[PDB]
Amino acid sequence: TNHNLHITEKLEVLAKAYSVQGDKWRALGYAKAINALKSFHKPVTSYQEACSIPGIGKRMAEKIIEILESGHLRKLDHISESVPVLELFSNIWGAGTKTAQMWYQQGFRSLEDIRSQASLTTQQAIGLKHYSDFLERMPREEATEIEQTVQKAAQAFNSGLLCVACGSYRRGKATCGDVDVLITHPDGRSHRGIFSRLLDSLRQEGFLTDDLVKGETKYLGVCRLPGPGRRHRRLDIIVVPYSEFACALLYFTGSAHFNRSMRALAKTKGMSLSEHALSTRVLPTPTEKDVFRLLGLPYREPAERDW
DNA sequence: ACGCGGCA
DNA sequence: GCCGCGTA
Ligand SMILES: [Cl-]
Ligand code: NA
Repeated sequence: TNHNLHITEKLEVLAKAYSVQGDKWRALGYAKAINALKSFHKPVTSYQEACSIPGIGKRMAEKIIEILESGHLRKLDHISESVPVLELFSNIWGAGTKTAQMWYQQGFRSLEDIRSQASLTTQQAIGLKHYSDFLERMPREEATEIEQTVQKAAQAFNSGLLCVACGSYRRGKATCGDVDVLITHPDGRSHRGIFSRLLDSLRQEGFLTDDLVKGETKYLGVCRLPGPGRRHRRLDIIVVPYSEFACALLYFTGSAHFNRSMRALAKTKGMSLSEHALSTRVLPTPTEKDVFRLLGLPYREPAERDW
């Protein structure tokens, strides 16, 4: 339980503003401190203990000691007027901060403005068409139906395939922003070929409505369950050889903050961690537990990675 | 890391 | 062919 909601509320505001403004790493820094605040065992009540928490130095320790002494944050009044429109535009999938600054400085202010005068990549037109659906999280039971759809379409090509939905679904959340389905085969062999066929099969059945990125082993697209009343949902499908299954599981389960900290830890031990492998030369990792072992870390259930 | 898409 | 952008 967050004992410091008194301030994290105020700070996610600034964090989000820097984010849509394209100050990636300022926002990163703030996000990292917020997470420390959420998890610190008690409410913080002094400047000595501010800087105590890793992730808070001078500039951050202040705003905590300002909100505590003042009940407010001065910089929140000095937040650019454009920020809400920047957030609107970068909530379009395929449009980032640089694209949203452009459309802003071209004079656009509304989504109708974008549908009218703005030039859009294919992905951004899909993103804008599904704007509202894509900001809506799905119950995890809908995610299950999406996983099962992919799993059954795949298992008809080969029954031995492992298919696992990752993300916050795997971390136990009651709602999910999107679905990532990870596929492998234990025989180390049969994962080859079926990616093309499976996407067709799913396209042929009307399950896939829109393609966003067609990679060789990784697909990003849009799906919708059968029948009426349903929303388009972001779906990724990833096919991996069996020896990469553990690192793939760990990466696509996340969370993203958890992935960043693990990569950092791996770096401080002469290693690097990707969705593919734990490396120096690839260190074999048959299960997620082994990745944890090598980094000198206690295993952590998916629900415990929900950083 | 890597698809996407501009490059008049 | 290159390289910025966006997302993962
Ligand atoms: Cl989005
Ligand atoms: Na976006």
